[PDB]
Amino acid sequence: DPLVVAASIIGILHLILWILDRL
Amino acid sequence: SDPLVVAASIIGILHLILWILDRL
Amino acid sequence: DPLVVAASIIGILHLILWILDRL
Amino acid sequence: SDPLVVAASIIGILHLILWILDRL
Ligand SMILES: C[C@H](N)[C@]12C[C@H]3C[C@H](C[C@H](C3)C1)C2
Ligand SMILES: [Cl-]
Repeated sequence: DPLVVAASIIGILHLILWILDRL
Repeated sequence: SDPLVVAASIIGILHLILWILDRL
Repeated sequence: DPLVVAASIIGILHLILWILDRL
Repeated sequence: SDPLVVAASIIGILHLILWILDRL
Protein backbone atom coordinates (compact mmCIF):
# COMPACT_ATOMS: atom_id res chain seq x y z
CA ASP A 1 0.00 0.00 0.00
CA PRO A 2 1.31 3.50 -0.78
CA LEU A 3 0.53 4.62 2.76
CA VAL A 4 2.65 1.94 4.40
CA VAL A 5 5.47 2.38 1.89
CA ALA A 6 5.43 6.16 2.39
CA ALA A 7 5.42 5.80 6.19
CA SER A 8 8.34 3.36 5.94
CA ILE A 9 10.40 5.84 3.92
CA ILE A 10 9.46 8.61 6.35
CA GLY A 11 10.37 6.49 9.38
CA ILE A 12 13.85 5.83 7.99
CA LEU A 13 14.21 9.52 7.10
CA HIS A 14 13.10 10.49 10.61
CA LEU A 15 15.88 8.43 12.20
CA ILE A 16 18.46 9.92 9.83
CA LEU A 17 17.32 13.47 10.61
CA TRP A 18 17.10 12.89 14.33
CA ILE A 19 20.59 11.39 14.55
CA LEU A 20 21.96 14.31 12.55
CA ASP A 21 20.15 16.83 14.75
CA ARG A 22 21.58 15.28 17.92
CA LEU A 23 25.14 15.11 16.59
CA SER B 1 -5.40 -4.21 5.48
CA ASP B 2 -4.31 -4.16 9.13
CA PRO B 3 -5.90 -1.19 10.95
CA LEU B 4 -3.01 -1.06 13.42
CA VAL B 5 -0.42 -0.74 10.65
CA VAL B 6 -2.59 1.88 8.93
CA ALA B 7 -2.93 3.86 12.17
CA ALA B 8 0.77 3.63 12.96
CA SER B 9 1.58 4.78 9.42
CA ILE B 10 -0.50 7.95 9.86
CA ILE B 11 0.98 8.53 13.31
CA GLY B 12 4.50 8.08 11.97
CA ILE B 13 3.97 10.67 9.26
CA LEU B 14 2.42 13.05 11.79
CA HIS B 15 5.37 12.46 14.13
CA LEU B 16 7.89 13.55 11.51
CA ILE B 17 5.84 16.66 10.71
CA LEU B 18 5.56 17.59 14.38
CA TRP B 19 9.22 16.94 15.08
CA ILE B 20 10.44 19.02 12.12
CA LEU B 21 8.21 21.86 13.31
CA ASP B 22 9.47 21.58 16.88
CA ARG B 23 13.12 21.70 15.78
CA LEU B 24 12.64 24.59 13.35
CA ASP C 1 4.17 -10.13 11.08
CA PRO C 2 4.95 -9.75 14.82
CA LEU C 3 7.79 -7.39 13.86
CA VAL C 4 5.50 -4.97 12.04
CA VAL C 5 2.90 -5.19 14.82
CA ALA C 6 5.59 -4.43 17.40
CA ALA C 7 6.99 -1.52 15.41
CA SER C 8 3.46 -0.15 15.01
CA ILE C 9 2.87 -0.24 18.77
CA ILE C 10 6.32 1.19 19.45
CA GLY C 11 5.74 3.97 16.91
CA ILE C 12 2.48 4.94 18.61
CA LEU C 13 4.15 4.84 22.03
CA HIS C 14 7.06 6.89 20.67
CA LEU C 15 4.79 9.72 19.49
CA ILE C 16 2.93 9.77 22.83
CA LEU C 17 6.14 9.90 24.88
CA TRP C 18 7.72 12.54 22.66
CA ILE C 19 4.64 14.80 22.84
CA LEU C 20 4.68 14.46 26.63
CA ASP C 21 8.42 15.26 26.63
CA ARG C 22 7.74 18.41 24.59
CA LEU C 23 4.96 19.49 26.97
CA SER D 1 7.17 -8.68 4.45
CA ASP D 2 8.49 -6.10 2.00
CA PRO D 3 12.18 -5.43 2.79
CA LEU D 4 11.34 -1.73 3.09
CA VAL D 5 8.68 -2.35 5.74
CA VAL D 6 10.92 -4.83 7.58
CA ALA D 7 13.80 -2.34 7.62
CA ALA D 8 11.60 0.55 8.74
CA SER D 9 10.15 -1.63 11.51
CA ILE D 10 13.62 -2.41 12.85
CA ILE D 11 14.59 1.25 12.49
CA GLY D 12 11.48 2.43 14.33
CA ILE D 13 12.28 0.16 17.27
CA LEU D 14 15.90 1.35 17.27
CA HIS D 15 14.71 4.96 17.08
CA LEU D 16 12.62 4.62 20.26
CA ILE D 17 15.54 2.94 22.07
CA LEU D 18 18.00 5.65 21.02
CA TRP D 19 15.61 8.49 21.78
CA ILE D 20 14.75 7.23 25.28
CA LEU D 21 18.45 6.76 26.02
CA ASP D 22 19.34 10.24 24.75
CA ARG D 23 16.61 11.93 26.77
CA LEU D 24 17.92 10.14 29.87
C1 LIG E 1 8.28 4.04 11.80
C2 LIG E 1 6.78 3.84 12.06
N1 LIG E 1 6.56 3.53 13.47
C3 LIG E 1 6.27 2.69 11.19
C4 LIG E 1 5.69 1.60 12.09
C5 LIG E 1 5.18 0.44 11.23
C6 LIG E 1 6.33 -0.14 10.42
C7 LIG E 1 6.92 0.95 9.52
C8 LIG E 1 5.84 1.46 8.57
C9 LIG E 1 4.68 2.04 9.38
C10 LIG E 1 4.09 0.96 10.28
C11 LIG E 1 5.19 3.20 10.24
C12 LIG E 1 7.43 2.11 10.38
CL1 LIG F 1 14.13 15.44 20.47
